[PDB]
Amino acid sequence: QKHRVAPPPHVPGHLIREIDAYDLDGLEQGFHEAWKRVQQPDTPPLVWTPFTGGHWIATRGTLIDEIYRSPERFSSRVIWVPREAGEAYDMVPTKLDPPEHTPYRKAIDKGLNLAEIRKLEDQIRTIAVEIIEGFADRGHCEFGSEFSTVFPVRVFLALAGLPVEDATKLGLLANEMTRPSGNTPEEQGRSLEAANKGFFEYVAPIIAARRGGSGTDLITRILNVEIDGKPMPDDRALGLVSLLLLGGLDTVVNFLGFMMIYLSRHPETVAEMRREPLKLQRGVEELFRRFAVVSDARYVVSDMEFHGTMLKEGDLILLPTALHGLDDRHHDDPMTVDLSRRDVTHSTFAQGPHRCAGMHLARLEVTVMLQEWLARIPEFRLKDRAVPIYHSGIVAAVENIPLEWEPQ
Ligand code: HEM
Ligand SMILES: CC1(C)[C@H]2CC(=O)[C@]1(C)C[C@H]2O
Repeated sequence: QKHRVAPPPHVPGHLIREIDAYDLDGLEQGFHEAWKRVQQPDTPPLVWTPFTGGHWIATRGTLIDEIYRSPERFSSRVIWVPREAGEAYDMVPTKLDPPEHTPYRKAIDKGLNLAEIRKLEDQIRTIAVEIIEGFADRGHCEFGSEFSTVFPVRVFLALAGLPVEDATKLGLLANEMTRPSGNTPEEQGRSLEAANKGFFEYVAPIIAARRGGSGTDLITRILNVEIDGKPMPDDRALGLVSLLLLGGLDTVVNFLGFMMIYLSRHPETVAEMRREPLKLQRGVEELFRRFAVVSDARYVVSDMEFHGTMLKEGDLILLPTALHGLDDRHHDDPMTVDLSRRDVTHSTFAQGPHRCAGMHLARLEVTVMLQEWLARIPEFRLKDRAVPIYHSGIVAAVENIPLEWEPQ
């Protein structure tokens, strides 16, 4: 049973579209495919759905890019739908606009900048190799449970100086953050609230212990960056460390599954990567263009007209980042991975002040994964008649990816 809200007076009927971000029409055929259905050749750049509490959806790449770049007009004070979940959401600095956002992003960048990330390459590689060598000779694996949900999680927990045995409870919190349970805005609000509380509970003692700490881990490094010449307050720290865990554990995991499904169905593309190692390295960004997973929102700051549509202060606009990288108006044949594509522009990492702090880590993880995978499992296919199971929400997910190959 679908929960509908009535449209507010300023939304005209001709812009209404019944789109459910948490269970997209056509989702069974794929998350990206399902979002692509929304983007028909004549659909308005902004449409409004009565589902998920009622909100706008930007349907074209340049709107998504522009909105992300314009925090003075589109605020991060709510970035989740439904509104109830967005209001309960308590992560730092994603809830902040500049200038409040700025010193916290600086602190994060101390830990996640490209030069710091580069130092991590061999640890990441070691982790990838160990996992791959566990099944490489077997000739088959369930990629989701045996790799994609394992590799990035071990990478991040090691980097964060946390026990790997916490992976399960943290993954469960992550699920209810990005894909909250419930068939009602209030239910989803409550699911998110409880998940966000679980993160704060887990994170509090770690913060207490590592303040002024000597540890070399990501959390200690970032925690002890001063904010305006003072220790980071408790309220902000809780939201900050929770966000690190959330990004580190429930992004790359999902990205990898979508990517691998595609690769397993395009052996020519895999062959190219194999034969030209530089095509692989330089081609990773094209993968990020093609396999966006995040759909989040911004809060309309003032009554305005935007791309010919009237918006009211407080309106939420969902930004399905897949609709930038896959916009046929930005990229010819957007659904094909072309490793040589010169223009790979996308909003997979969003834009503006909040542009993904973890993007260097994400790029390295994927680059290393592909290098060590192809070295040991050069050819592979999706099992005959296998059907991956897809989930849509603030972050997309996919499971059931049985791969098969002839051991080399
Ligand atoms: C496939 C990989 C990833 C994707 C697609 C992705 C996507 C995004 C997006 C779209 C945003 C902007 C959210 C918004 O403000 O509306 C973001 C921000 C952020 N991400 Fe990533 N992310 C990925 C990996 C990571 C990783 C591994 C981390 C490690 C901690 C991370 C940490 C962060 C942080 C801390 C922010 C907030 C930055 C700020 O508000 O200034 N991300 N990410
Ligand atoms: C939307 C995000 C992917 C982004 C901000 C969030 O809350 C995430 C779920 C983790 C971080 O990387």
